[PDB]
Amino acid sequence: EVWVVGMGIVMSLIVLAIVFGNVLVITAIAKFERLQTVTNYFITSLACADLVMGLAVVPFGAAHILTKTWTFGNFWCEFWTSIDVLCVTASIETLCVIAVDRYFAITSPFKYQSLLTKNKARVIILMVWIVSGLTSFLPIQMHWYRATHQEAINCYAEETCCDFFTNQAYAIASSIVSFYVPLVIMVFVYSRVFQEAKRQLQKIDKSEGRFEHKALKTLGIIMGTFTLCWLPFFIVNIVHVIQNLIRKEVYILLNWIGYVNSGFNPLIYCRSPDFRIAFQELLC
Ligand SMILES: CN[C@@H]1CCc2c(ccc(O)c2O)[C@H]1O
Repeated sequence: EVWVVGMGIVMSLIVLAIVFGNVLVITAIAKFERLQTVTNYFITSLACADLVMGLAVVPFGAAHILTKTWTFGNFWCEFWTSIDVLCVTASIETLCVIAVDRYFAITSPFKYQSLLTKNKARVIILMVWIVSGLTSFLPIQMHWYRATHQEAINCYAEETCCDFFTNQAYAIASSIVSFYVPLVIMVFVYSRVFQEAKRQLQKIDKSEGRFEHKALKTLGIIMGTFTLCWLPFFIVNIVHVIQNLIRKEVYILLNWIGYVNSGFNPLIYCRSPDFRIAFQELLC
């Protein structure tokens, strides 16, 4: 039987990867004064969200999957669900804020210096987490998301069962707040940035005539590891409520595909040469 020892190894490796990467990024930004920049506060917020997710959400879900029972109390089921939703929405919204910051950096270069002051770059982060917590903790803990049918009531009345059942309203509102609004903004921002880059290369070629792969590669790496990781989940999240069409195993698998996005963020964003120097100093 390889379906007990085997899936544990993969889950443990995911936990180790997430924890190691996020801890390294956080300590590199904290220890070195050169890396302290307005752009790097969004990165440290994202790293904090990913580290919390890797420490809390993944291990208990892994234990639940491997054991098929919930030994802990009934309070901890709702606490764990609330933490899961909070971390996911905070991470995605920080990803949106980073793209908006880059839009403001390239599109308007003269007014960028005054706009993103270090003092005003903290209110944005404090608002992101508050908005994340107003949709994660408050609706779940007040018991406003609860479903109404025999399976849901039986699940809620048992102390060893912890499965996600939700209404139509909460599912739709949660998906809209967490995914689609932060997606349209990123699409618009990155399209405009690509346009500006193309114009710049056109000017260079027209000027130094005698003597778009990079932009496409960078935008593909940024926007193909996010849509592919999170888009499949937020469609079944609506479908399984509108209509038996979606089975539970597919839902759980598509949920767990979106968790590994936390382990890839340091590769995508913490790739500058200064980060490489800082990582070299810390480890070796
Ligand atoms: C238990 N897993 C949850 C279920 C629903 C949900 C998640 C993440 C973000 C949301 O906006 C959600 O509505 C998932 O992490």
